Amino acid sequence: ADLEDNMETLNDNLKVIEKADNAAQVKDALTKMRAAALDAQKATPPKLEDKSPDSPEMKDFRHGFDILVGQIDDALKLANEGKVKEAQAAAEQLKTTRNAYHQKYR
Repeated sequence: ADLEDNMETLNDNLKVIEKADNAAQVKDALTKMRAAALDAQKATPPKLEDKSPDSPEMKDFRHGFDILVGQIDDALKLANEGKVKEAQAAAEQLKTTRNAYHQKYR
């Protein structure tokens, strides 16, 4: 159990992603991740406790998504701009942040 938050909305696209992938499909799947991802980042991810007890807490979260939510967008305009024909190659690649984030709460 972790960001069960952004994850709950992730299972939706993560699923429609399996059978989905073509241009229109994968095109709609991403949009969902963009609107959903924007919520996790824009949403107060209290899971880790926003009450930034130390200080540099929040800003610390804008880093995780900032990177992920940053790739999702490049995956959309990339498929609608024709990065879709060559994308099919990245779709099989995956993203799982190379730095397999910790299991969750360290």
